[PDB]
Amino acid sequence: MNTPEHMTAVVQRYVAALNAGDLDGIVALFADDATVEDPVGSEPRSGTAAIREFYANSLKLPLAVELTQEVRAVANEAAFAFTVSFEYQGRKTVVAPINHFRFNGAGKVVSMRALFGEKNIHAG
Amino acid sequence: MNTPEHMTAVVQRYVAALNAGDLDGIVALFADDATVEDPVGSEPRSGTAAIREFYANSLKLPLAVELTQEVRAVANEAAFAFTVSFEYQGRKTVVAPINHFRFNGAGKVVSMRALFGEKNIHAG
Ligand SMILES: C[C@]12CCc3c(ccc4cc(O)ccc34)[C@@H]1CCC2=O
Repeated sequence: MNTPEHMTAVVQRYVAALNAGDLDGIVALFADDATVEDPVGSEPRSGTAAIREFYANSLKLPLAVELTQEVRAVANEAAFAFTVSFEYQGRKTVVAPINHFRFNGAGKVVSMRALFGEKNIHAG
Repeated sequence: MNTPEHMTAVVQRYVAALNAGDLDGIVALFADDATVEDPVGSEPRSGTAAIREFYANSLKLPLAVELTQEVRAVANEAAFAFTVSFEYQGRKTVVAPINHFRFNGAGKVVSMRALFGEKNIHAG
């Protein structure tokens, strides 16, 4: 089993990598055969190449990312509440999802699902 | 598809029924083939009898439950952050999970998962 300390560390790294625009740092969190379903209900990207391209695209504009509550971490999974903030053509948006990671025995994320809908997207 | 509004309203009803100690009210939100997995990593309870038992056990102590952020809801799924507090023999415990619901086409919950570990529990 993964430790809750390791899984919580991974969540914090993930948030810091997004704030820094650190693409390699984000990708290095995932297993080679991971999948990302973001948002939930959308079609999953799987494998390093699709996931790296997903994140490269998610970084086109500067992001401000905050963890907004403690991480929940048990068995081999973690879930966390956060906000992502960005501005485009002078319009500020704040998206507030809850994401879920499942981790493999080597402590990499094999699965991320990002749960948020239109209700969870707000103005500056 | 379920509307986010209907899922959101169900999360609220769930929370209100736990506060009221209203067992029938909680169990009326689930499909008769629903599963509950709580804690995540434990063995999923399946079907109306096991679901009603899980809840009747939870309700042996009065619970104070409150959502602590907006509900996230999309496709046929919702996730929510909250606290549940209870007290037994002057010892008070506060737990802060993140739960996840999936809903069927009738608008009933077909799966709940409560994600939290020891680090999300505070007893004193
Ligand atoms: C199960 C639960 C989430 C976690 C939880 C509840 C009640 C008592 C608890 C006691 C614990 O030591 C740890 C977790 C819980 C809630 C009752 C309804 C619900 O969703």
